[PDB]
Amino acid sequence: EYTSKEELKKTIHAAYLLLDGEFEGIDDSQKDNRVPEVDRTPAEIIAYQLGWLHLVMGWDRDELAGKPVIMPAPGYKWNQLGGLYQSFYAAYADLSLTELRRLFRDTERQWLDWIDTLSEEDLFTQSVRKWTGDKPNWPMARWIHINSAAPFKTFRAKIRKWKKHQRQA
Repeated sequence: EYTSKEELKKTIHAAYLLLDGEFEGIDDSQKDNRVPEVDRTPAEIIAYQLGWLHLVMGWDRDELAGKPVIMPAPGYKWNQLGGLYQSFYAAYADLSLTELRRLFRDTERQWLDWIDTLSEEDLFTQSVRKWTGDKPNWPMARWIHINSAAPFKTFRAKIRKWKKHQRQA
């Protein structure tokens, strides 16, 4: 849980910067290189974030604009996450690693900008939005956490492990 919008933004941005910082020294040519120890490539690691950040911002933007929201995505049910992730990877597969990092930087800024428009009540009380559902402990802030602060930390571990196994067992 978070104490405030301020702490939420701080935590997200710190984790973003540590994640992106790991990509320094990874060559564009290495973006699709897979090692058995890590389930994702460097390209997939960023494309995964792009996919979820845009999806979640989309839910909120669409709901407020009067576009009914289908979650998680129009052609993917919650039981089809595997396919959803592949659609993320496919959508960004053409971008260089450098281009991916620039898109991720702009997208994380969009994310913080969107959060800045939310009141503390919007963030931390349930049933303000329809898309967050009505379950206790799942207000906007939780959905935001599990799609930014949390995966930015998890996927930082992933890219660090990928880098390790470029050099050693």
